[PDB]
Amino acid sequence: GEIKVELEDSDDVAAACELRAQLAGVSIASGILLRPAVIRNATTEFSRKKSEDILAKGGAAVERASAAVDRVSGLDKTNETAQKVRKAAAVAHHALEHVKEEVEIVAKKVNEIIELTAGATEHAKGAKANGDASAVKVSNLLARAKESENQYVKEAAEECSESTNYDVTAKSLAAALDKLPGVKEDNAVKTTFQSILTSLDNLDKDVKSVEQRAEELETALEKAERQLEKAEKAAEEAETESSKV
Repeated sequence: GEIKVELEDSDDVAAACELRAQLAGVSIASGILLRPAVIRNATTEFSRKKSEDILAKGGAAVERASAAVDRVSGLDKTNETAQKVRKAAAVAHHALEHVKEEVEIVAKKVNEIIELTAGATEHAKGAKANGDASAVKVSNLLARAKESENQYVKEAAEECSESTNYDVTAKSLAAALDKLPGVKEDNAVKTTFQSILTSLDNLDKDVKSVEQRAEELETALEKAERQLEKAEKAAEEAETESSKV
């Protein structure tokens, strides 16, 4: 159905012109808001694979260290060289427990980004569908005002050009709606307008969350890299000292 409230004066017409330009610009605003999460989400298979590579190198190192300990199992507790081997291998095992803790955090963040980006995608689709649909209805209202018997309304409606505002935010759209309280509350559009504002604010939140989980992911990969380095150096020592016998 159509908006039933009639634009009453020149200022209402100017406000409806601006509102229509904002509603028309919700589609591109939502794609701009979504863009970084779509880019980020596309990195995650690489980060996930990096964490998996780290785990495989860590497992291989610890087993080489464990093999070095077995080679010296015949040397007694007092043998200086066997002791460096046993201590180094214990370091490599302990460091691998932390590799695994950090790689688990990386997996958690990857899954969080996947979930948040799928939700954000749905918010952007909903904001676009409702911004496009309500823009049609406000455009109809402005086309009707061109036939108004009120000469000031008709004149203002003829001066209103079809345009898209490329800088729309939930904040600016809410300000534009609040200038036309009769239209904001009209049953043909009221819930549509509220859904755009909720969808854009959820989209914005979700993308901020994605970028925060992505920083957390990167911090854990760094820690996993550090713990891997410890495990690999300690395993090297275990092998090198084992070779001396």
